[PDB]
Amino acid sequence: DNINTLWTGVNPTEANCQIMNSSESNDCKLILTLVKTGALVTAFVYVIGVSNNFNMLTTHRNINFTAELFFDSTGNLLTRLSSLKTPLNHKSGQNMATGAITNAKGFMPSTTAYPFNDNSREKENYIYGTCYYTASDRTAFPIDISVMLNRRAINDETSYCIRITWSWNTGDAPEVQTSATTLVTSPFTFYYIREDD
Amino acid sequence: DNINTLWTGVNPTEANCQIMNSSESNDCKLILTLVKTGALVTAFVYVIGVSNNFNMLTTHRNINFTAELFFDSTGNLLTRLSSLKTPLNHKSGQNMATGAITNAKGFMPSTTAYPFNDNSREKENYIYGTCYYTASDRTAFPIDISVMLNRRAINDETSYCIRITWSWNTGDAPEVQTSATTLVTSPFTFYYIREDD
Amino acid sequence: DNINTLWTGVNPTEANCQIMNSSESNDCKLILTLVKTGALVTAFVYVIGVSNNFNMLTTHRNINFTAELFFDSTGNLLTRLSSLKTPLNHKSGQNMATGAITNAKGFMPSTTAYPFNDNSREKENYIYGTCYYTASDRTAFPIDISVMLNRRAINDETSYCIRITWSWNTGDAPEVQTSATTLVTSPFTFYYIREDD
Repeated sequence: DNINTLWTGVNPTEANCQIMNSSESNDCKLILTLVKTGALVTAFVYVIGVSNNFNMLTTHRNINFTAELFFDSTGNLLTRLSSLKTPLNHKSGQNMATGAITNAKGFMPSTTAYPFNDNSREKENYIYGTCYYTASDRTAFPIDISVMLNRRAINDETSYCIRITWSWNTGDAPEVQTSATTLVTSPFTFYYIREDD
Repeated sequence: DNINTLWTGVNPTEANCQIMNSSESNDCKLILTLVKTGALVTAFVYVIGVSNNFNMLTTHRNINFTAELFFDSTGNLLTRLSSLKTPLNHKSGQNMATGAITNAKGFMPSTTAYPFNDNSREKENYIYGTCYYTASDRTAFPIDISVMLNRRAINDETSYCIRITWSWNTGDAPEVQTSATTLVTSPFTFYYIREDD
Repeated sequence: DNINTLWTGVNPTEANCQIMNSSESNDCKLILTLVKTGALVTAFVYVIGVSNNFNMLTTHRNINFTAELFFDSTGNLLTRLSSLKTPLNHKSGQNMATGAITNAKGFMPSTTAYPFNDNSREKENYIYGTCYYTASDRTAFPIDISVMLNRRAINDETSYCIRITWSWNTGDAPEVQTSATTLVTSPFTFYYIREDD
């Protein structure tokens, strides 16, 4: 059953993702778990902030950040182009397994269900939902999430795309500078029709 | 694993569903994927509009449309009574497999969890959530979704029912006539306790 | 596949849960289904009210009630400390199987992903979402749901914790005394990274 999961592992020691291009290094831990579920992938995702600049986004009224995930034709993460810098792997306890995936193409968003560059079908490339930031006062602050699958390639090397955008546009920021600690999002689970191996 | 999915296939060429009774033919593509997940079915559903009359619903402030899915005692779609006119089948790549289902009863909503004609238990027959229409300005327009399982049969032939209602009641329509194109809903995933085979 | 589910069974005859400490006995049926899905558990939960005092909560503007689920190191329900008084079991038709679980540890919330007593990681212990009460006028009344995993133990015996809180804080109650019947919540499905066996 371990091969039915493609994931980041649980709570890596170091930030594995540069979600802001304004950062000088990886600025958060992107926790991403993809599970093969029949014709679908169950996708489970959140961020644990690390860098101060990312963590202090909780003091802003308007925020938008995107984890751009690009994969080659074999379903392997293109780390040089992607926000996530650590390739995914199968489940091994609470950690990533060692070597070499590629039933991985089977975890990718279907190019039949989610096309590239098709303006007449562009609405089909989008998934939306809500996750939450737990504020210092323990209230659940709603964060809008938008997932775009495929749709726009960077180059001929990028055969699959998963772009996950967290955003909010509220009357007030969830924190002030004196109350802000770590930007963590609650797990968001979404589903998509998967490519075949 | 292909037999664990019962679905419509991906993006059929022609509309497979008459979701408005006001239409003169099938007016949209109902994409429906049911996956057996332990004691539950994971149900994944959305519509891709085809007919102009259905697509132009995006210019209305108040809209309601329901995909009524009726199945016989073996879990086979009663196409003559249902909004969906194309029987479901197992996964074969991105398409439907050929012949003959019926581990299909195992994909049906449980008559023990979701009874028929039981007013004292009627609240148990309902699932709710939210999906989204991607407007021409790329904003996510929230659409209310209500699923009623079993509860009300058409006749003695209809052993199982899945009624999926999309609706919105807003201060403004998501589109004007000059901006409206295709009514597509983002995938909605819901869960229910499944009947046994 | 029956062993991949840990659940309460469907619609037990008697209330199996004391969700209000103000009740004189079990006051509702907690329907809980946990399904192993790759590295995750798919958790499916709702309540069917039984006692009048619980059912009449629908006449209040502000309500909060929590199902506290505590498990020992083997993943078995500590009924003496928990809101749920009926141990979970595997799937057997629409009912619970007989004897003895414990691939059950594998259904528990990961202590690596969801730590105990770690203030610096506390935001990671929370999941949120929305479910709905179907009011007498058939409108869907939104109920806020908050799940806290692990985080706070009662004693050294409680190795795992799932605390599920339903709440609402609205301008008006969903019912009046003359219209109120049964407090039923629509199924809420959430996901978490699971402990290994």
